[PDB]
Amino acid sequence: SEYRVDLVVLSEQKQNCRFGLTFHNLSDQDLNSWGLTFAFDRYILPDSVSNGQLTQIGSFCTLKPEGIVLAANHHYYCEFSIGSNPFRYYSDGFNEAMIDFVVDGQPQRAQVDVTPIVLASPYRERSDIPASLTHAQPLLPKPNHIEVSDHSFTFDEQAGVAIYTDLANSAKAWLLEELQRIHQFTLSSSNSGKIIFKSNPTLDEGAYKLKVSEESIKIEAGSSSGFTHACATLLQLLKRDEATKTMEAVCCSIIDSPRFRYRGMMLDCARHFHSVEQVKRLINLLAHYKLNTFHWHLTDDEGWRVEIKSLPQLTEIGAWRGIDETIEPQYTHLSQRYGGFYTQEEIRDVIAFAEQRGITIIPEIDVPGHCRAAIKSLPHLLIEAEDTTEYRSIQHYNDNVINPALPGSYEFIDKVLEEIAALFPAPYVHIGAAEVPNGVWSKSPACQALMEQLGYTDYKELQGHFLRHAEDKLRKLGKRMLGWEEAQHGNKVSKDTVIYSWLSEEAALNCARQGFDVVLQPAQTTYLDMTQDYAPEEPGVDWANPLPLEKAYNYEPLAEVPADDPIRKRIWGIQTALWCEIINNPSRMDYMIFPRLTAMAEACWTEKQHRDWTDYLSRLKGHLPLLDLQGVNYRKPWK
Repeated sequence: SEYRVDLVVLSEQKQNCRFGLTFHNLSDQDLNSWGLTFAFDRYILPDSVSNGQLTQIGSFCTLKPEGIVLAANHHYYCEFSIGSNPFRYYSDGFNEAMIDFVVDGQPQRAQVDVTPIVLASPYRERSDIPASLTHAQPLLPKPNHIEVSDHSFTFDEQAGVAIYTDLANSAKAWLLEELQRIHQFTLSSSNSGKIIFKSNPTLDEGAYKLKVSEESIKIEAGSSSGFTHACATLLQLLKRDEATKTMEAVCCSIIDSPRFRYRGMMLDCARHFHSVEQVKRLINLLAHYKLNTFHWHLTDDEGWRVEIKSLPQLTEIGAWRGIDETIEPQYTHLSQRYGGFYTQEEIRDVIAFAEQRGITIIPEIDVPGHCRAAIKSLPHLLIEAEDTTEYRSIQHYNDNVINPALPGSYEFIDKVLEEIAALFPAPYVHIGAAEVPNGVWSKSPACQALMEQLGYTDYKELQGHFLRHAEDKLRKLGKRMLGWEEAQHGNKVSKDTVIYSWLSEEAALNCARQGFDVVLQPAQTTYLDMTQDYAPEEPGVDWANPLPLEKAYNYEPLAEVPADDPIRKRIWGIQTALWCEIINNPSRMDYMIFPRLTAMAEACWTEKQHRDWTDYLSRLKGHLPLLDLQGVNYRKPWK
């Protein structure tokens, strides 16, 4: 509280915002050779800074004042501008701030209090959730066919679990595990049990049958995944009485199968590191809503989270950022050394944990862009001293793109991919393949040489060169390559590369028609980092737009496509993603993920005909006490 910085919006016009920064020395003694540092997500226009010199590396901004001295009880004021529509949220302000100064002959540092930004144009409107009845069967996702009867089945801890297929072993263990964890309710193996797992080979992958009778529960499935799905439904269907030590399930016949094969969630671990325990906790939660894929975003500009034993610098340098680290801090934790990584022993532990819930893990290694952390960890391999090329990434980096003319770039990727491929049993690896900043490599001697050797005229074609290498390496390693939206354009990758389409549904279907299998993860409606309401106090970002629960539920993928259309074979399925630029703890993560995850699950699992916003809300209301028992800090829809 000695130091405070106030940010105020001064003017908002077409694609321009001007700000007033006022720094207050509230200490009793002067500041000499002082400098201000803060975290800001927007590109500050350098020609707009009015009283100082501002440097910006990603989110990390340092403002050097004009004068060497600011007196005690005095204020320093500086203006800047950005290219932006009006700020709507307080999170659009500075996340954190600090100062550096010299007391006598020694350098010092102090945290600065960041006042919430004074917004000019917050939203007046608010998303409204209607009052809702509690549905008796609070099932998310809603099964594609369920029929109910008046009678119900009551059973105690000695009902016994009978299993007549080795296919149901995994799912059975998980059911018993969760019943213990959540409800403290212990079930045991019994050849003569009332709860029965039975094989039915006529049922397709993921499909199951759940019949509850007055004195038994019978589960039927053709696959291990089907049995898990049935167990997820069962966990939601059960009601426990506290006065007794019993469980109840309404009599019903459930016949159910997944609408899409791929049903995914992606967690950004590069921007902020989340613990193994947090990842495990989330993975288990994903299985409750019958998702089958966890996409682990392990690498980006702001962190490298996966141990590569042959290149230990990637974790030793690249898993940490800070003032005293090589990599500058980003977003939060400006004052300390921030970071973390997953060891390969831990990663194997998470893989096996995921496997027990039917979750496949897909790893992502980002090239050629989004590679700042790698580059700073391996300057000897990855930097070209001679290259003077001036570029800027969409995330305000000028030094974060891999060089396809350096042999060390190929050494690095080959070693990383070898160790990732060996470590991750899923036959897939995601490579990023985001479009590089325009102009990149254009003044690189090594690239200019490679361009003449290759016979290319445009430096953008070097992305394909590097990416075709990565695809072939992965092929020899037994893996199919996955990439983001922009990989499809130019000739960069084969038609074997699975494209994760974020742009739009029509662009995705356009990609399918070119021969690529595609995953649907549109930014307009699947990005859980988006704010959940128009209130300025809501945490999140809104660059795509706000994503209130209703907009999330309205997402009906392939609604206009006919059922007999052959393009449906190109559609692997759907993913929802949590980017973590401003999400650095479990509590916030839960708040942003839930409840919208349940709407995303229903989009991947349930057919549009059984989808209904009113019905969904009743089922969600009935589901909330189960999330309460688990201590999930979801955003309360009824306030």
